[PDB]
Amino acid sequence: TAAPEKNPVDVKGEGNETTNMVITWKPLRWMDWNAPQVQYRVQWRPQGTRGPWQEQIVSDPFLVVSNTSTFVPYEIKVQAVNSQGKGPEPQVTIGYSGEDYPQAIPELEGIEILNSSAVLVKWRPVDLAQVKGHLRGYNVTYWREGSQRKHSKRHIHKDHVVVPANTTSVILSGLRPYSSYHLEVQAFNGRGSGPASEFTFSTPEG
Ligand SMILES: *[C@@H]1O[C@H](CO)[C@@H](O)[C@H](O)[C@H]1NC(C)=O
Ligand SMILES: *[C@@H]1O[C@H](CO)[C@@H](O)[C@H](O)[C@H]1NC(C)=O
Ligand SMILES: *[C@@H]1O[C@H](CO)[C@@H](O)[C@H](O)[C@H]1NC(C)=O
Ligand SMILES: *[C@@H]1O[C@H](CO)[C@@H](O)[C@H](O)[C@H]1NC(C)=O
Ligand SMILES: *[C@@H]1O[C@H](CO)[C@@H](O)[C@H](O)[C@H]1NC(C)=O
Repeated sequence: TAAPEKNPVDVKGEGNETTNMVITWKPLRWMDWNAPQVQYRVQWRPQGTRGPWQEQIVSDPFLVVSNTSTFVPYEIKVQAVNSQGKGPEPQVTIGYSGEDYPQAIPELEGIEILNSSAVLVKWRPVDLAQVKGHLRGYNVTYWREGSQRKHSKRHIHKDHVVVPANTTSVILSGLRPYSSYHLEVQAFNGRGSGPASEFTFSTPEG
């Protein structure tokens, strides 16, 4: 019997609620314990504030951190410990509290009319500090004038395009010539989508 051989890997820090941050790691292989029982030394503090480290020694491979702010980064260290001592100093990982709906509305750059049937919608990248999460993509919902209206579960179908978070334009084809479209653009993360910006445009006679 001796100190633990290695510290855990696969440290992660992600909450399911904007008031918590679940921390997790990979339980150590028993060959790495060097004793018949092993605990995990878990130190954490926000990144930015850098006060004292909060600390807690639990035996399960996870620790629920509560009473947090919405989506804020924490420094995280996990260190195996037993009767004989501690493992090497842990390596520092970063992890965030829960995600929340986005505050950023997307600002227009220009809407370029290509055909009687296609248009290139170009918005600006959103301020990440307003996303309150990991920016996952952008959400572009467009619909036609809407003249007929005889159905419900699927009336005047509002089509939409999903693009990654690092493309700041999209082409929208398949349009009807000489029509009026509305248009909404949203950022989204894991939680949800932010408020939509509103725009209209018109297709040529074709
Ligand atoms: C969040 O995850 C923890 C497990 O770490 C669980 O106990 C809790 O019930 C979860 N809450 C929600 C709302 O999913
Ligand atoms: C909860 O968190 C706030 C800061 O986020 C802190 O000021 C307050 O004292 C905390 N309370 C407890 C019981 O941890
Ligand atoms: C409409 O414009 C798009 C631009 O991407 C192009 O793919 C398509 O060929 C055009 N259609 C016609 C009929 O010009
Ligand atoms: C916005 O995207 C979300 C998920 O990405 C989903 O509710 C939907 O596809 C989009 N919104 C609309 C109104 O289509
Ligand atoms: C999008 O770009 C940012 C920085 O510009 C980057 O950190 C992020 O990982 C990118 N998204 C994906 C899915 O790789």
